[PDB]
Amino acid sequence: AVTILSATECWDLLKSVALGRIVTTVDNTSHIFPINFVVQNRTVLFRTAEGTKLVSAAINNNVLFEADDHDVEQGWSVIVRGVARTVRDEADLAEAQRAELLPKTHWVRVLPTQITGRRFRF
Amino acid sequence: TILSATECWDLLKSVALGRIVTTVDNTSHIFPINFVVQNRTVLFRTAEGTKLVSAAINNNVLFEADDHDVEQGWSVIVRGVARTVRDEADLAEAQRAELLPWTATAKTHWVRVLPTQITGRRFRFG
Ligand SMILES: Cc1cc2nc3c(=O)[nH]c(=O)nc-3n(C[C@H](O)[C@H](O)[C@H](O)COP(=O)(O)OP(=O)(O)OC[C@H]3O[C@@H](n4cnc5c(N)ncnc54)[C@H](O)[C@@H]3O)c2cc1C
Ligand SMILES: Cc1cc2nc3c(=O)[nH]c(=O)nc-3n(C[C@H](O)[C@H](O)[C@H](O)COP(=O)(O)OP(=O)(O)OC[C@H]3O[C@@H](n4cnc5c(N)ncnc54)[C@H](O)[C@@H]3O)c2cc1C
Ligand SMILES: [Cl-]
Repeated sequence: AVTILSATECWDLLKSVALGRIVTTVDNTSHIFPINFVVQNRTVLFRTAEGTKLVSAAINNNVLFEADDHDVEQGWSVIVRGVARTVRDEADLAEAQRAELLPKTHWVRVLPTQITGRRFRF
Repeated sequence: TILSATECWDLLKSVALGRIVTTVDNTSHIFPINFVVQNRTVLFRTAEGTKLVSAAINNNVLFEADDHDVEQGWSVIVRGVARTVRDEADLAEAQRAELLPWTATAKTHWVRVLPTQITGRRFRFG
């Protein structure tokens, strides 16, 4: 049947889950970084630890974001292609502070150039 | 906290959903897959005519799976090669696997991620 998901459904499915992965890529070598994230107005907000390779690999680079969930009947997944941008604006920073993330430190947003979703049938 | 190999391979057995990550010329793709662990290998089934087939099989792939509660979480990353199951012993082991069933296609295409490296981390959020 139909398994392609729409944008409004993709962004809300991402909010049902607290854990996703950043995927960075250089030439033919890629890295994956599990992150705790929240969705804010079609952006993927997460917080990054200083001096870690996630900061260097992602910030101001093209990245992949992925999150998924499943039950015994069906599963879904959402992929965001975009760019990781440091939260550096006053209004950007105030919005990031309203985020109910899991319990100095830098905020980062994945700004989407495309978002896609699939549902998988078991 | 860095995790040993024996913790990673067991932690992988605690969850049924992981992701294959394939890479070609500065552009990655990611494929969520239902999987089980069999003798330090990552077993999964592939749907025919799918892009996962062309992208992962016989190429170097990343495999990742994770989990978390309110306090802490973990993740495991496997670097290896995806190879199809082409052997009566391998085939017999793959058919005992506790994998989620899907659809009326009795078409089977067993693939294993043969690990070249496995690593794991524990994370706290503090
Ligand atoms: C459940 C969970 C949630 C996390 N949430 C966040 C978050 O919200 N924000 C954040 O900034 N970071 C988070 N992390 C950490 C992040 O995913 C990476 O572990 C980290 O960015 C790696 O930085 P590093 O400099 O220590 O890597 P390095 O030490 O330079 O990495 C060396 C090698 O270790 C391996 N490795 C590194 N990290 C992992 C990993 N997580 N799992 C498996 N192998 C790994 C890779 O093979 C890598 O090549 C989380 C990790 C986990 C497990
Ligand atoms: C929960 C879950 C479990 C799955 N388990 C398995 C499994 O065990 N075995 C298996 O063979 N397949 C599994 N799949 C499907 C697997 O991800 C497909 O191989 C993948 O969708 C690519 O198939 P395709 O050739 O039709 O994609 P294409 O048509 O080649 O993809 C075109 C574009 O669609 C987008 N896209 C593709 N797949 C996804 C996705 N999953 N989420 C978001 N965007 C996507 C990408 O942007 C991609 O560039 C699962 C999917 C989900 C959601
Ligand atoms: Cl400015």
